[PDB]
Amino acid sequence: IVGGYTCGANTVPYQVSLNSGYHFCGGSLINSQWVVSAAHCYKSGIQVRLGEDNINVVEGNEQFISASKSIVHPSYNSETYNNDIMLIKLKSAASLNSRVASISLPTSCASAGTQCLISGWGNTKSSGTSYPDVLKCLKAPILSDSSCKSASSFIITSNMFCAGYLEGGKDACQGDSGGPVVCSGKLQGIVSWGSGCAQKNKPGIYTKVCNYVSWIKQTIASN
Ligand SMILES: CC(C)(C)OC[C@@H](NS(=O)(=O)Cc1ccccc1)C(=O)NCC(=O)NCc1ccc(C(=N)N)cc1
Ligand SMILES: [Ca+2]
Repeated sequence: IVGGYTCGANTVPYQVSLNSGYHFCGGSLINSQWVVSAAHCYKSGIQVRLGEDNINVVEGNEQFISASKSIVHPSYNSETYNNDIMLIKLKSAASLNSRVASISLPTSCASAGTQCLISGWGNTKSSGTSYPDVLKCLKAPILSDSSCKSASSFIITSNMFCAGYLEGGKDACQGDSGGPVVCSGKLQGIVSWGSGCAQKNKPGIYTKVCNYVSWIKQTIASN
């Protein structure tokens, strides 16, 4: 997260870190057994880490749980990142508490201008690299597709939205991949892609979660 702030320990209790020897992606706890992340975060040997603040120190509120199944969306396109969403089933149920909590899925999509909270342990610099050990947060509005497309020249599919600031300075970044965009208490976005970080006219692009709720529900019912 570039141009954000230190969240405070366990203030984003649905935020998970995916670990394969090191933190490599975020994710969001959606019930005691399931995490939503980005399809581009898929790999074998994922351990889900819940209740994290400092990812390098055991502070006492963590739960580390192996993935039993990973399910990349059937239509994920790794060339364009269309349908950039994956479900991870935990080997055992998380013990839900004030620091390890689920976030609700949307009933309806969010409109342009809606303010959201984006979080993660990704790079905090627009130029060069520094990786924070504690969770960082950013407030950002959803942008209209038309303003986003005209400013950036990006192709925005129906399954993507832009959020952030066209003036630059505030954005998600590498290492925030898979993490939540929460708006009015609903998981509306997943950190997906962009061009650099926090650059003028290059806002962040997010998987449009509301389009996937039927898939998520059916998948959970059958797995
Ligand atoms: C067109 C597509 C195949 C999707 O790839 C575009 C690619 N853009 S990039 O400019 O390579 C992403 C990047 C940004 C900073 C350092 C290194 C890489 C990209 O974003 N690749 C995936 C990726 O790196 N995702 C992480 C990410 C998270 C947030 C942001 C952001 N909001 N600015 C950008 C990339
Ligand atoms: Ca920790």
